[PDB]
Amino acid sequence: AAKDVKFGNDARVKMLRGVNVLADAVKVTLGPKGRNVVLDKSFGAPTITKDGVSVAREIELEDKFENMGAQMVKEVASKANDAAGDGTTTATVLAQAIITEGLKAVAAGMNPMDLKRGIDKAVTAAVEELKALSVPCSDSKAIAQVGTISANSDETVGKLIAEAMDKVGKEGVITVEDGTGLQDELDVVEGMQFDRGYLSPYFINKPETGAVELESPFILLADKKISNIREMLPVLEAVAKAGKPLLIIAEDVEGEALATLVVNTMRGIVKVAAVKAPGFGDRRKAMLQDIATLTGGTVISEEIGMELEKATLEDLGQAKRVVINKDTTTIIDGVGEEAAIQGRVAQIRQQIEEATSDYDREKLQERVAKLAGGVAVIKVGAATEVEMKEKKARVEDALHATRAAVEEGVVAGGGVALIRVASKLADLRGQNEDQNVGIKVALRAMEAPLRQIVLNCGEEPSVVANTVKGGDGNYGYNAATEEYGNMIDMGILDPTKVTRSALQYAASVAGLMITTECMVTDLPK
Amino acid sequence: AAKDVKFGNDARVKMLRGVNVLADAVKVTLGPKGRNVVLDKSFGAPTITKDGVSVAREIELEDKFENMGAQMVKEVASKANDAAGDGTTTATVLAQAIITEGLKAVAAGMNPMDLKRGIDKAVTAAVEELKALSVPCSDSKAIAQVGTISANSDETVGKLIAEAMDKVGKEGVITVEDGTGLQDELDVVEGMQFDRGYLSPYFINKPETGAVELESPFILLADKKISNIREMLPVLEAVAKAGKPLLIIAEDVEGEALATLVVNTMRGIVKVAAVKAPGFGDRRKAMLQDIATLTGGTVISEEIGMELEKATLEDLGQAKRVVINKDTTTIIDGVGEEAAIQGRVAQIRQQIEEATSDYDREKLQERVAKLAGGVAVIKVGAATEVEMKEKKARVEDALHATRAAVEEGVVAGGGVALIRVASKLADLRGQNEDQNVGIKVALRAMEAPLRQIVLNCGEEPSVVANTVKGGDGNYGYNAATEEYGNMIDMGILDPTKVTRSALQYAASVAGLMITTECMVTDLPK
Amino acid sequence: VAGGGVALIRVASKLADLRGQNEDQNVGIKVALRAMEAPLRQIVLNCGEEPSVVANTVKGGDGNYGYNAATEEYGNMIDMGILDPTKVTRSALQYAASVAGLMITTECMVTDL
Amino acid sequence: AAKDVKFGNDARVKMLRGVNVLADAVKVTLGPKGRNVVLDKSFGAPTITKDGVSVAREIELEDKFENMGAQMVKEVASKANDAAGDGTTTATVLAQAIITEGLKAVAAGMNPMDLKRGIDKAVTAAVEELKALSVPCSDSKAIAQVGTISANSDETVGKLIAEAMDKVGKEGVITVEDGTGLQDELDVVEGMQFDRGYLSPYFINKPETGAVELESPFILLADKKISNIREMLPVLEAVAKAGKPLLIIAEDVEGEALATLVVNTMRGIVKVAAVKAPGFGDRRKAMLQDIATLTGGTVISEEIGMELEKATLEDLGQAKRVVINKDTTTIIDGVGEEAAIQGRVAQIRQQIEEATSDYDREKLQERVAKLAGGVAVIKVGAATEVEMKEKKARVEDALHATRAAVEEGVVAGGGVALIRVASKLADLRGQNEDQNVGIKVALRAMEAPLRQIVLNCGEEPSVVANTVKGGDGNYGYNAATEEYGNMIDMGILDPTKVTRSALQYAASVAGLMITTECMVTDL
Ligand SMILES: Nc1ncnc2c1ncn2[C@@H]1O[C@H](COP(=O)(O)OP(=O)(O)O)[C@@H](O)[C@H]1O
Ligand SMILES: Nc1ncnc2c1ncn2[C@@H]1O[C@H](COP(=O)(O)OP(=O)(O)O)[C@@H](O)[C@H]1O
Ligand SMILES: Nc1ncnc2c1ncn2[C@@H]1O[C@H](COP(=O)(O)OP(=O)(O)O)[C@@H](O)[C@H]1O
Ligand SMILES: Nc1ncnc2c1ncn2[C@@H]1O[C@H](COP(=O)(O)OP(=O)(O)O)[C@@H](O)[C@H]1O
Ligand code: BEF
Ligand SMILES: [K+]
Ligand SMILES: [K+]
Ligand SMILES: [K+]
Ligand SMILES: [Mg+2]
Ligand SMILES: [Mg+2]
Ligand SMILES: [Mg+2]
Repeated sequence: AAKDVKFGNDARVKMLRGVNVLADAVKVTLGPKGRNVVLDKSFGAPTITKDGVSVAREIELEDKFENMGAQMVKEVASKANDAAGDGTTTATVLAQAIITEGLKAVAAGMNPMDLKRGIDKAVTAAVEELKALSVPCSDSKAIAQVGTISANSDETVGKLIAEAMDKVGKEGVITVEDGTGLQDELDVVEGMQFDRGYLSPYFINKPETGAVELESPFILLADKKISNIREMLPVLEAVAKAGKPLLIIAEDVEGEALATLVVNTMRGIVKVAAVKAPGFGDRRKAMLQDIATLTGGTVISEEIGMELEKATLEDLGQAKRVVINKDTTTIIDGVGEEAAIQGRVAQIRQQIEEATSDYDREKLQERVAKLAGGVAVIKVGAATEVEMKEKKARVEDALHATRAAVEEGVVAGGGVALIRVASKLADLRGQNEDQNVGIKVALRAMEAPLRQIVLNCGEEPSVVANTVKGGDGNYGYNAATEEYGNMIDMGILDPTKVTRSALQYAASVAGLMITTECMVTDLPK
Repeated sequence: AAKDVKFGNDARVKMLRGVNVLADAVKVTLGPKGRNVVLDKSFGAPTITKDGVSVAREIELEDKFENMGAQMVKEVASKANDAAGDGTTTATVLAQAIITEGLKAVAAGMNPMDLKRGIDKAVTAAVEELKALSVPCSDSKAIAQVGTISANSDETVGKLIAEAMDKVGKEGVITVEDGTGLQDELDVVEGMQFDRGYLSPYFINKPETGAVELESPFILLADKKISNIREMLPVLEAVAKAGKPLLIIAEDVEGEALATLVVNTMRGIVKVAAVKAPGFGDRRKAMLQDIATLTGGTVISEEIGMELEKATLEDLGQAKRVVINKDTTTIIDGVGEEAAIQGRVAQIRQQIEEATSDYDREKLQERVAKLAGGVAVIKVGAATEVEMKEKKARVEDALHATRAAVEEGVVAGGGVALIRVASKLADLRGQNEDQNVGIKVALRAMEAPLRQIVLNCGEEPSVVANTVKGGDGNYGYNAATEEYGNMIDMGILDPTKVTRSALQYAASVAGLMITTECMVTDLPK
Repeated sequence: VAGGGVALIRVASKLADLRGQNEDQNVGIKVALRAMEAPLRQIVLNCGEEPSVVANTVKGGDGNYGYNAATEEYGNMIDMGILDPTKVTRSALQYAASVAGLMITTECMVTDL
Repeated sequence: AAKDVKFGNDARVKMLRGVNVLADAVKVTLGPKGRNVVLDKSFGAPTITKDGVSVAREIELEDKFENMGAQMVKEVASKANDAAGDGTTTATVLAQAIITEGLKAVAAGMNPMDLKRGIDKAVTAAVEELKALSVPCSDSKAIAQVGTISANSDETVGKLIAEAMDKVGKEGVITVEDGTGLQDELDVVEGMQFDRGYLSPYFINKPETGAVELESPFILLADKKISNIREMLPVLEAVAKAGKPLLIIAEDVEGEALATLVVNTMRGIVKVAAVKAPGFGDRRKAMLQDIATLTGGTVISEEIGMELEKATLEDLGQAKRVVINKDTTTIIDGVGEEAAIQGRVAQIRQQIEEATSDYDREKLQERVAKLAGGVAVIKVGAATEVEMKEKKARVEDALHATRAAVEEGVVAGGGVALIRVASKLADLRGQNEDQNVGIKVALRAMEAPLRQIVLNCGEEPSVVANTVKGGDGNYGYNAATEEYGNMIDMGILDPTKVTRSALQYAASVAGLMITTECMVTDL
């Protein structure tokens, strides 16, 4: 297909226009006074969303060159959506700032390669500076505060997240489901998580998060390897007959053939997914049998004389709801044998003392933890479907932010941390003046998140930024009450991880695009 | 497909215009002098309707941005209907009012999020105040008044419903059926209600409520679980030879596969529905045995030595009509034998004494209620087809409205309640000036229902409002006669639930819409 | 008065607490007060200095403290003598207001084709 | 009339485009081996012309906004050519080179004011370097060469100018008139010169040259600060009988009465001008009397006892022609008591020995030179009237350029100077990146002229330019010969004023455009 080709500043200006369109879409949402975007999910009702990644995904433009600019920047938001969710809007604002300042410096005739190189140097230093700046976040009050802030200053979500994490243990898995009614509810149920996920992306389902989930799924518990569809046909047959979803757990699968089988058979009949078996060897079988009682199944295994040709609708376990991603699976709640589940808990913990050898004790204490910890499930209460989805997305941000906080600690929120590290890096220099100007471009872009936060308030961004820069330590601006003070005392906390991630990804994508000299795209016909 | 993007006031005006188009369509219908709307239908005869849900669900606009506004405000209306089945128009009017006044306040530069927050605070206070204001409804005459006022001041319909519930009891199930002719008819028949809906939306029949209903169905009576459609092929053959639908009552249905395959193989040759067995465990068996006798069928179980393929057309129960919704199935009647009904009544009635223990007597009294009580059925007599549907809609509204008035009592109708509660909340305040202005926006909207009702009269809305405002308690305006007086003496009684429902959903949706800066929609091509 | 629109921004900052009988009047008051800053910020913008920073510094510094666009230095407006006759400021303001009110209330315009 | 109005980049792009069309038209012609430009004349065959002033003059574009861009540079270029006799297209080329990069930088988003400052900064430095580089044009050889360059390598013109300045001195006054048909000639006459202009502007000549000049001027000389100007009425009546102008040289003049009468009643049949005499006191007296004798008249005052009420047409002086402008007066040729004028010249030479005050020693040593052969009159000739006017115009241009040269010395031509100073300033830097680009824009443009000169030759501009920069001093590329060498030894030498003026005006326009925020034009 014939290509259009543009060069130099004619290309770069079109790229920057498209970047701006995307950034303007996303950035309005930033901070406590940022306000929602309506996305026409034209298959249904439009969705109100404040999540910057959800906005970015939809944005894509008619002009092929402006579209190319947009589609590059969307990467930063998507990557930032990984690495614990929160930080997508700040990542996009940073990206825009670096691009804009970089392209000005390129118009001044600087070597864009050296500008990129300088940007990368500054950013690496900033990461280390944040690393040192970070303060551990252990107390429940800090956790709660982080939850509220990521919840868009919603105190209730902070309370629930803190109580849930403190009830299930810092490591326990928490999941969020649509509201049974107007009130949010917290409760705990006998589930477990394990570190294996779906074996093909074609299993991806409704959520854009790269996840698949199943309601009332059957649960296969295979010790065999799936060398070909000849192993699976009896199992698929039984499940298809049962007309209810299936989770395949197997030691190995030639996933390409399975995907072809999925396209042919599972066009519109039954939802099915496959995952790698847990652990290995004895650990594998232990988890397999653990799931079997948790689900009410049996261990399909040739050592028991059972075979996939023999697997009945009851050797297949069952689950009430299951959520799976490309790397991890969680049973939200099993059918299970309650009394037998708890009895096994006692038995496995007993094996901790028998198997006193360090790593067998380790494997046993892992078992009791993944079993007895259960799962806490937050119910997101809201009167309306629109409010349902909106509140749910904010609760999800809270969980991911809180996970990150307990991982990597916290830093002054409101954009203060970035400006602080920026101020500490003022002495940094590169090999040559091009790199030096690149470093300054990066250090200047770091102001952007604060300036945008205040601008959403409709305050004078430069005034506030100047004041904050004139302060020291956690001195910052409270955008929700227009009071300067110690962000920590106000509890305006950001997880170090999210701020780090946003900066790194923005820097990488931004530095690359600055290097563009030419674009080739389909001719607009 | 390329997205259009709009920002700030350019988006909000488009949103508000769409909202106005929908609201103006719907609001005409409000109150006793409110007009009918004529809805185009592809099939043929346009449907005259007064139901605000019916109108809202068709409104859909060509310009993508006003379309987004309309598809959103449609949700409040349908949520209102689902929550209580009545009060859709008042919900919409409120919603539109809130949106209009909120967007005004946003144009004053107030923070949209604080406006939303303020509105929700006012609405929480107003809901609790309505609850305190509410008065229980128990007297048959009050019940009738509610029905008439819901029926568009149709004395006859409210009288009928009052007699019906006083006969069948307030908790028995009442159903509305197409008239035999000009006379309305009420009769009692040995119908049955059990709390299991359609297991798959594939069953959804033609009616716009999205329900599956079958004329003269056979009633499958399998307490055994199915395994796949393969079980039913010879039965489905016999049913095709009869040429009538079949209700598949089964303990479990492979609906994901089985329903799909039933649809694909039948393609309308035979209508088939699948429903869960009533209750669980022994309940399923004893209850299913009961319904068999009432329908004159046999339980397909080893207790009879019967199997799914073995069921003759005569083993299958026979009903004149069966109605299935998303959560409830009711057998309108069974052929059975009235002598057999009485004999069963005696045997189980006696057996109550043998099983007097708390929860056993509970289930047994459930069983007599759901057996002796019978089904009340209202035949909506109307001279012509369009009048048929229009009147049946009104009677359905009356039944929902009346069944809600016994739940939560009644309040001063005609919009008095809202005004009254609004006036009492005048002293409510928020954390800041923006929330204060949001509270005032909410309280001001509360008037809107009365004003619209008055305007439909062509009377002077502000004058009526000020007079009602100046009055106290149930003092109100009688739109049907243009007399001020004690609304309760007149009986213009609104169920508290509808009012509460309308307000909450109105506020919930409207609150989000204030906070919009940006819209993303497919580019108009 | 202190020239360079200092006078206007000064009085505007002093009246910030003013408000009227209803939200509509309040918006009207806020619109008027925002305008009074406009001249200064313009003057600055022409210089290509940061209008917001200058404005905030002037609002901070009491009385005749202001920005001299000829010299790019803050100081006492009077001492340098960038000083407007009060009449000029007053007149400008009132007349400006007049037009504003006039066009707000107008409903109909008539012209040749 | 309803006007198109547009702002910001909408303005920038249109001017840039318009400026570009101009420059590309002109620049090709820059230097001696310029490219031809076929200028259509509707009458007939087009004028193939290598002369860029003519091209530029003739370029006028159809889009109103684009026309702005062209006319701006034209005007500013023209002014450059007025400040000094050369540099129309050089100022143009520079203009383009600055503007283009400036507007690009502005479009990218740098602060327009900061670029302005940075350009201004680099320009000021370059002017200082030019001043240092200048060498005086002391030698008639240099003078001759100067004329050549300003004459498009017309050796003859340079010869004529140099001959004139030898006859009258560098500070003497040369003048040019239509001559003896085929043959050009030079001769000298007893004119006069002094650095005083008109006391009121309304005297301006019929043409818009801004001077006033008078044919057969009568001359009145009085050491009086006349106020009521009552006594002059008989003089006006006598002069109106003669029908010829009168010049009044005074201590002060009541212009609010003379100029009034000169505007109203003297509807063209007579013209008058009024000027201060130079110096003061006994200097002014001696100046007045000597100018009178040259003009064949007498000093007139009540102290003389014979006044404007009595002064005959012969008490007043006379001249064949006189020129007056806002800053200077020159009597072309007094009628004079020629024999008594030389006698007085000798007497004034004696008076050099009679003075003792140095301000009067000055008055004498100047006026003796200013009297002795005070004016030379170039006569232009050609085989046709069209060549006649062509050659006359070029002569005048060369004259002006030569004047500038002796004022401010000369520099290595061919853009050697510019490139030289540009290389010297490469270390300059500004306050911030915006000003830095401004400097780099300015410094890059100074190269442009040279490169253009070379590129018209169709040599490789960059090799040449780099060789020049790698050389030292006046080393440069002689485009008429492709030889490298010392520019001055070739005498391919620009007057410094040309270079300075060209540059500064270039920068000036560039600045205006960079800060141009809005433009208003008819539809
Ligand atoms: N009350 C507050 N005052 C100042 N800044 C805040 C406040 N609440 C949140 N923020 C800041 O706004 C950002 C959080 O808003 P959010 O829309 O979640 O951005 P992101 O999507 O990038 O996480 C963080 O930079 C946080 O520091
Ligand atoms: N006779 C009456 N006088 C005043 N108001 C009335 C009268 N009858 C009904 N109304 C009011 O009209 C509204 C019901 O109109 P309806 O079309 O059913 O709207 P909705 O669909 O919201 O119930 C209620 O507020 C009710 O109180
Ligand atoms: N040197 C200066 N620095 C700052 N402001 C100045 C200076 N000189 C004049 N002004 C201000 O410029 C404004 C008027 O600008 P001007 O272009 O003259 O418009 P106007 O013709 O309406 O006065 C006045 O407020 C005056 O005080
Ligand atoms: N023989 C030559 N070699 C190189 N440069 C020359 C030569 N003759 C003239 N120049 C240069 O040409 C430039 C002037 O070109 P010209 O066409 O006269 O433009 P303008 O008259 O508009 O200034 C001057 O820089 C001058 O030194
Ligand atoms: F970037 Be966010 F907090 F969704
Ligand atoms: K956001
Ligand atoms: K209605
Ligand atoms: K030339
Ligand atoms: Mg967040
Ligand atoms: Mg109703
Ligand atoms: Mg020349």
